[PDB]
Amino acid sequence: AWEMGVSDPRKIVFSAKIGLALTIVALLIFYQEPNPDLSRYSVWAILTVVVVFEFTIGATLSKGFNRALGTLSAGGLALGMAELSTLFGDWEEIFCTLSIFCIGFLATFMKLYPSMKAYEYGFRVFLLTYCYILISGFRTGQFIEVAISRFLLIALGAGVSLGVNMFIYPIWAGEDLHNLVVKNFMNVATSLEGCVNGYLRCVYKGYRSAVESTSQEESLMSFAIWEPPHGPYKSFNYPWKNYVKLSGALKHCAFTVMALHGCILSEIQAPEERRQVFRQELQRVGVEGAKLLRELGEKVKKMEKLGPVDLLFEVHLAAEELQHKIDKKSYLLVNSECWEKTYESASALSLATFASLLIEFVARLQNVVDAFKELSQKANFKEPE
Amino acid sequence: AWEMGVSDPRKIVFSAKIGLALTIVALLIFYQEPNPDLSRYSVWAILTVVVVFEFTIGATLSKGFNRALGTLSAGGLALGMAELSTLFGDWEEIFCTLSIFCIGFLATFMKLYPSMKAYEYGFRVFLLTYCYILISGFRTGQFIEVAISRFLLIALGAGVSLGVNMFIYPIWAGEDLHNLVVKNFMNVATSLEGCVNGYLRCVYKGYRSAVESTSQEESLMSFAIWEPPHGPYKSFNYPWKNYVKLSGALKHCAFTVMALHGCILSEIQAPEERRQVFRQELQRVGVEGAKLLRELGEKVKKMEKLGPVDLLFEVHLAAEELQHKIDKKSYLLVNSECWEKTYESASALSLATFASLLIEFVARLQNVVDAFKELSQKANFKEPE
Ligand SMILES: CCCCCCCCCCCCCCCCCCC(=O)O[C@H](COC(=O)CCCCCCCCCCCCCCCCC)COP(=O)(O)O[C@H]1[C@H](O)[C@@H](O)[C@@H](OP(=O)(O)O)[C@@H](O)[C@H]1O
Ligand SMILES: CCCCCCCCCCCCCCCC(=O)O
Ligand SMILES: CCCCCCCCCCCCCCCC(=O)O
Repeated sequence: AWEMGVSDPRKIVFSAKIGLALTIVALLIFYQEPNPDLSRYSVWAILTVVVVFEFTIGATLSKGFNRALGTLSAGGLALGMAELSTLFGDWEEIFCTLSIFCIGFLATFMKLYPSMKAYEYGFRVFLLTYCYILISGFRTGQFIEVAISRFLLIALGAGVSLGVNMFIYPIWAGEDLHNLVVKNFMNVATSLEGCVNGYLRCVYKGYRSAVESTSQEESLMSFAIWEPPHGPYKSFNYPWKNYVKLSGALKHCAFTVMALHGCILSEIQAPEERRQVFRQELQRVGVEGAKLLRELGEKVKKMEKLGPVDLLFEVHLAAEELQHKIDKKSYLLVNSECWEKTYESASALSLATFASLLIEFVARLQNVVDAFKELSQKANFKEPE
Repeated sequence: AWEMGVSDPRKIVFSAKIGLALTIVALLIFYQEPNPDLSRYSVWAILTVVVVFEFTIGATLSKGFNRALGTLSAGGLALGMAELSTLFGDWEEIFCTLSIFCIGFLATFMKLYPSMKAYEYGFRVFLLTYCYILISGFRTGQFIEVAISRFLLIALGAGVSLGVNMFIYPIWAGEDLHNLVVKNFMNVATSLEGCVNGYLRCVYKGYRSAVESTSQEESLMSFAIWEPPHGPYKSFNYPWKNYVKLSGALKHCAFTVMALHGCILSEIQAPEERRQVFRQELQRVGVEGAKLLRELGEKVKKMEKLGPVDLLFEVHLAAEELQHKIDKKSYLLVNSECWEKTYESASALSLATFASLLIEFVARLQNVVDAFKELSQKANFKEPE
């Protein structure tokens, strides 16, 4: 509560902004000219305020657009059907209930398509609007004024919500994707160091977050294309997709770290005295990889180009040293007596797996640098000092 | 559309059930005994059906409970504050709009906790009810008479929805958990066979679904605790948690299959002619593993206990034969000339990784059998024919 608000003060301004918009609309309702008609449906502007206030600008715009589409299409259909029903003078309510059944069937079937799972909020407003408009206009006609009057209040509430959200300490979604990339870049290096240290002893959140955030970064990329230029991101079509390409290149590397972590939890393990022979070569690779990943993260954070010096020299040298060391002592991994128990042989063979997975990670490192170079070319990154 | 319906005929009955409930409510609203007030709020009963109709019984029962909690607490608070406001006679609107501000702030702050992410639908009902009751009773008193009528309409709509859902071809969430476990059991075996065949060539959906459905198996289990006894599951407290334990035991095995699939996409790979030496031993393990997993899935499906014979004899024998074969021809994995380039050495060493991962999978198989035995003990499974 108090602790969570203290740690993140972004969540205490949003609640106050929502309260401020609600207070504004409440005052505008309470202090108004005594017009008898609207006081029976003036409660709609505050429900619109409650329903259309979202955390980010891009989400607000995109979901308001979808809700408006649904409302307007449902209203058009309801008006058309109500106009048509008059022909069947003897059976008007029968026709209305038969239209309600069919529309409810169709609207419920079309929302169960798996590819429309993220738009379930826009299929509810369609059915609500159709049913409300059809049932509320049956008596005494009055179909076309039970729509304009209740749509103008919705417009007013949406305008108030948009103004308050957009003109007072706004939160953007592109700066959230920009920060998420940097966080993943640091988590992966922490995980790698932890795994190597744990194996060499006499880790999970990092690669888990680096391998389980594809949908978060895609929702964030779908919210960031609605927002206008601001701050450092001065351009009409900012390439938000190259960030996702870099994230995928990094996740491909994180898979190997996940396999290395799985190596520790294995039922079959190698003796300690055999592990201790390769300590320094195994540790140097992890040190160099962590340094490279942190350097790439810092360069991404400040929007800077790569320098002239090669970044993969040291880790490649360490990997070649590791290969030479493995070649020199390969007689500890296999047994030559049987050349032409089983648990001991499996334990002896289980160390080559760890070494080969480390070498595979080092080999995979280069796609990330290629993707970073492409992204820094697409967006105008500053020349390094 | 039509293809989706023909593939899955369960989605054509849900859509007709919703339509039928809507039609019933519409008929009751269109053929009602003339009433002065009730006729102006009849529409409140046809939107409840839209809002509370869910795919499964338990979800409908868990979410209606929470929605009722939110609505009742909001109504109580609104009535209390309306009674309280009378003391400040000079400034009534100011007090009302200040309590609106405070309630909006607190309700927005309490829903941003990370542990209340799945209950966002109940924090909206609270604010909507509070604001509606406060704003609708300001003129002409009438605070305790605008609640009972609309809550009777809400109750009627919810009752119609519940009756239609529970008395016409219901869908249960425990038969969905029970089906999901069997599906994972078959997907994993298909993935394993595909991976082995692909590596020996001269796989993704299986382990992907077996490793990414933990939340589905927890949501279905939280829905299935509300449902009364029915069909084969005759008991007051059915052990739905042993299914989750078995699923986790299977996921621990699926991790190594994912690693084996990853070994195929590596940058460093071994020559084909050297792989071909171990073909039969590599294929026998996959065949036996697939057969065992399919046997376990079939026995889970029919709710039957394991027989007296040991199910892990053949796979253990195949693993031992593979280990002997590797021990006999170990000189193709290392190079002894250097005993005291790197690309070819890494390629040669990359095959021991595959063999060791296969042996680790065989080693991990036994916890799944332990979990199955425990589950078949906890629930009364039929003795084998
Ligand atoms: C012949 C014709 C030819 C064509 C010509 C053109 C003619 C077309 C004319 C078009 C005019 C049509 C306008 C018709 C007005 C009728 C609207 C009725 C309606 O919209 O229906 C009810 C109504 O309710 C009420 O009281 C009012 C509540 C307000 C609704 C606002 C919804 C959003 C509107 C669209 C988007 C706006 C923004 C657009 C951008 C604009 C920028 C300026 C909906 O309710 P709701 O959305 O608030 O839903 C609740 C639910 O009620 C809870 O219970 C919760 O439940 P839970 O999920 O459990 O938390 C949640 O679900 C929660 O969403
Ligand atoms: C806009 C006015 C109509 C609103 C209709 C949707 C209201 C959603 C609230 C659901 C409350 C469900 C309470 C269950 C009642 C019960 O049977 O005990
Ligand atoms: C937008 C409309 C939301 C639905 C709110 C309709 C009112 C239903 C809830 C009123 C229940 C009030 C009961 C309070 C009795 C008490 O606990 O003292």
